[PDB]
Amino acid sequence: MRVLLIAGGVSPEHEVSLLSAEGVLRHIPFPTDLAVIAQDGRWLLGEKALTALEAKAAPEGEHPFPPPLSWERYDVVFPLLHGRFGEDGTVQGFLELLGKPYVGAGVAASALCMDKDLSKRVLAQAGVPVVPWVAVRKGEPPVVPFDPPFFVKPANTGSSVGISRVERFQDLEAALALAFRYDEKAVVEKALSPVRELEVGVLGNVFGEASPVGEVRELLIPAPLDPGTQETVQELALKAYKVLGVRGMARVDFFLAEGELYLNELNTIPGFTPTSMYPRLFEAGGVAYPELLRRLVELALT
Amino acid sequence: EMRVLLIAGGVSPEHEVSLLSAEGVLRHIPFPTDLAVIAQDGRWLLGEKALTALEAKAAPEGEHPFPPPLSWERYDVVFPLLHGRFGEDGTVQGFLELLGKPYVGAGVAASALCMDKDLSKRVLAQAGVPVVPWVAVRKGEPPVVPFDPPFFVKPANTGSSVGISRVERFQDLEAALALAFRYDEKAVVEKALSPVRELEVGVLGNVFGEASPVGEVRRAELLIPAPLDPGTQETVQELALKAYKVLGVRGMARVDFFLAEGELYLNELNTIPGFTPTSMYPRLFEAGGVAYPELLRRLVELALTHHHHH
Repeated sequence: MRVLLIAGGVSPEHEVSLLSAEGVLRHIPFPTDLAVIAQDGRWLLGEKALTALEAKAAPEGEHPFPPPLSWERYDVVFPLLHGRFGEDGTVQGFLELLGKPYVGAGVAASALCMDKDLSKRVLAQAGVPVVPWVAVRKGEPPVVPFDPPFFVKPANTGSSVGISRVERFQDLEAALALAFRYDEKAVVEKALSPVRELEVGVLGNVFGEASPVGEVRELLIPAPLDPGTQETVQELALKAYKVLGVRGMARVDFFLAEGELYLNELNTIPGFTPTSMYPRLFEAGGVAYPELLRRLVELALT
Repeated sequence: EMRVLLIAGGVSPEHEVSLLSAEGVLRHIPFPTDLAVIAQDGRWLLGEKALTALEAKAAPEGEHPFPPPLSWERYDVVFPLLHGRFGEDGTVQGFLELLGKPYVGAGVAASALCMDKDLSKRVLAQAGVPVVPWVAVRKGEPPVVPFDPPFFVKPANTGSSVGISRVERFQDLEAALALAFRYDEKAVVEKALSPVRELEVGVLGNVFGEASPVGEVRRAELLIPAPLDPGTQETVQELALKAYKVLGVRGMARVDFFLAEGELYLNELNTIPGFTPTSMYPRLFEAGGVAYPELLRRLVELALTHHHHH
């Protein structure tokens, strides 16, 4: 059972992608070689990939995509890439055409969870509560039916680049301009204030099991929630996970404001440093970090 | 100095339809176009082997396993003329995104979404677009259907009418809910309408597209334009554009509608429709003042406008 791990990436989260790879390699129970996508698109293989990892960065690669990798040697690919060209279904489509079982969500689930607009429409239709939002498409002036403060975001960029907290309606045009530099579609979310940020991990194919609830202030595991709020968070995570058809894993971020929950975002490739939120959430749930990785590889083969 | 790579064939059950559309596109496309054929075994046929395959109308075996050893740098646009799974579902689109190669048609998210009968209905219903009542049934979770038979049972990501069965009584649901799970881990159970008129509309453009006249299906007769009350024609077109806009489709789509008696329902969006010179989507825009060569030209130009200027 040979496992391929892909890390790095062209996204602004290339640095944290290599840090997550360093953690998986140490504790993954399977033989695992490392391949790295440098920040210029070209890949690094072999010991050249290990060289990029021990340096925590890789600004330039050697082989253009697709690389001369021996895909038949591996049974599972672990795409540990964050954001565009990682969590958006492009890599997953290349792997589906390779015929390789891989860790994480499929093409549809990755692309949908990546789109902050289309994911909310699916969830809102399935009864899952989400933050009030409106999509704005480039060239089309916006109709925002709610008052500031807003969050203006590119719908498919991720990595929090191009996001604007908008306090005045007159600042909206400049916020959409900044977002449209990264995507053709933008979202305008009602900023909840004050608000608590809750995160929960899911593990499984479609029908998943929820981790304990965490809270971001440091990370409080378990979060100090009343027992009814805690169950509803885990219930809404598993429901969204099911409706969207996520496979492998997801970190489901929620907002809690005035006793009301709002699903914010599903992250299909969360941080995976032994100190990141997703693996620590399942630690407190009784799933050891190496055991978490075995479950991820085994779920790919099913 | 523009050159197009046309990919056709595919592993999906629509393999022969894809080749039939490639011949039609190759005959009239106004660009130097090289043809690549995906065989039914997933292996690629390149060069004159691809053209030879186009004459047999069926390439079950291929020579090169994925990825094909093509010189991607000699192609400015890829035209994925593949139908169904591993063609319309976003996989090939995502590979072409990673290549930095402009391509015709819907992107990754729109292709995966429009192919999922369950998820596209959820987005369209959330937008107000009318859809036939349905329920998703996943492998294991027992079937909880909120309505009574008759109901069609489909795979959620079916290429074209593979594993679909009309169910007149609930006793036959389990057998129907097993021919569908041979092709997809998720199924849909839609309320069967009777009687139904099938209406189809072509859309062209990136996100904000233009609609063709509406046609009707009854081999199969294509009534262009469809014998419809005048408000019903403009509603079907506006309902195709809004759906096109919400899903963020690029390049093209053939939006199919149901008409029971007076009740209008959007059925499914087809991001890579059939493209023989006589298929509905070319015939639709043919009646709209867009000749088949001009239709192909704008499709190629719409791919270049998005990748280089958007």
